[PDB]
Amino acid sequence: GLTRGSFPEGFVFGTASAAYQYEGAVKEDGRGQTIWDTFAHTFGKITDFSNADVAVDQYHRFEEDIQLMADMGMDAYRFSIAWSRIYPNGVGQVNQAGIDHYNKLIDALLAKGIQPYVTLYHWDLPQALEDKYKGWLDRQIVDDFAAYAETCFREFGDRVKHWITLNEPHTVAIQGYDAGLQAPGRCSVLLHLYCKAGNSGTEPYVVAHHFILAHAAAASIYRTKYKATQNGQLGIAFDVMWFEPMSNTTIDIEAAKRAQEFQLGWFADPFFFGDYPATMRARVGERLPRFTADEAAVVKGALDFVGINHYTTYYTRHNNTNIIGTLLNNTLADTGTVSLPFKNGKPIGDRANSIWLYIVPRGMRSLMNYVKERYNSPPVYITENGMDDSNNPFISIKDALKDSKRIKYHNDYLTNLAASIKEDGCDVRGYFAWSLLDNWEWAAGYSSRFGLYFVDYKDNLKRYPKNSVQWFKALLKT
Ligand SMILES: CCCCCCCCS[C@@H]1O[C@H](CO)[C@@H](O)[C@H](O)[C@H]1O
Repeated sequence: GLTRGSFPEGFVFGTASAAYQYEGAVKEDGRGQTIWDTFAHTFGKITDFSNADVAVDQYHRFEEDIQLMADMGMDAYRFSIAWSRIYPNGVGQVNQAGIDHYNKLIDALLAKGIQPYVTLYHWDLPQALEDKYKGWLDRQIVDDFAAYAETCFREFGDRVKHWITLNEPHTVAIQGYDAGLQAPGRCSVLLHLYCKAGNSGTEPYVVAHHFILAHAAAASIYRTKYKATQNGQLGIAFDVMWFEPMSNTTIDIEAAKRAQEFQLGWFADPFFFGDYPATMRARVGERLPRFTADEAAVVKGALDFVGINHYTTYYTRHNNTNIIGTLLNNTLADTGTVSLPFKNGKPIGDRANSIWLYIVPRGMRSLMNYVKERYNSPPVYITENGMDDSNNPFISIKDALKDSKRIKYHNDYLTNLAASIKEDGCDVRGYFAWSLLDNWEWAAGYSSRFGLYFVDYKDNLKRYPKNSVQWFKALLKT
């Protein structure tokens, strides 16, 4: 089947992780509290009552884990820097122990020939910024993020050449501020009674605006002060479901395109064209912030590459409604669409463990072509792709390792990826599996197993290779 030869010369293969999901050591070496420490320690927020205080303890076990990557022949590792290990209070006194830790990790990776692809922000805002000004809701976050980013460029950018400023700003905006299902857990209480505060109709657009400005601010610093000498690149990882029309009719075809504009375009149109999608301006109206001319000029062009986190594809239909006033405004209603993995009662594909994750390999190819055509063939990295098993206490570890479904998932998505590059002309530069190890899946806690390696939570976090480890090792052989 697939080999390295199925992909362009120099194509980069890796696994991906995130600090809060992997590291543990939440109180160690000066680390500041984050909005996810607060959220994980709040009743009702995590489905299995768990937390990531220890997680899979990668803070102490990264060398063991790096050898696991090297065992497969991985080229690269995507990981995040916990902001609160560098500035425990978000701004102010740098925490030297945080710098020293990430230097050891970066050096250990490079010692093994594995390139670091580093995410600056993977959701773990210092609680001090949430406390001071409600974090992403305030324009101050722009300057504060840019300063944190600058410290990372200054400390690590002699060795780190691939930066992802933000991970999934769309997920954060919607899950954090419309549904209130992720930190800081804000929403319109009239829509979801579990929330303490928020406004599903307004806050997501404010947060998204600030994310875009925050990236632009970091990128401006990078280009002006670091890029010439360091010779690296900056991008973002966008969460992107592919959307197929629920019917092959012009109304639903327009609906699927619209749902795409509201998901990827919300962020990517500003970065390529200097403004939000016209459909968002039309439908969200005054609730959607406006860029100034000077802001547009710093935002347009601020990506060196587009990271795509892609798992699944849904059907999308047009939706007509007649909302009962401002009170019930929400992002989904604003799109004028509804998207579901079901058509005429039939699911779009087999499903992984996650209730949202449908297995639809063709959507990888369809998305790569959409990005090519809409954005004039920018460089793309698949910054996340993978699937999860359940955490099943009724089966042996040995049986837990037989992840044949995961193998078929990667095989089929990568086959479609290879085709988009070779047949379709898409400029895809690399691919990162979610994830290296089983880990703490946010509000799903330890109920979801995404790892190439199985982690025994009952035996001091012992790592065992699932069948997919051998499969990747064989794929990556030279
Ligand atoms: C891509 C569109 C799918 C929509 C919503 C689900 C978003 C996935 S969150 C994303 O993927 C991993 C696996 O879920 C997380 O654990 C990572 O930390 C995070 O980066």
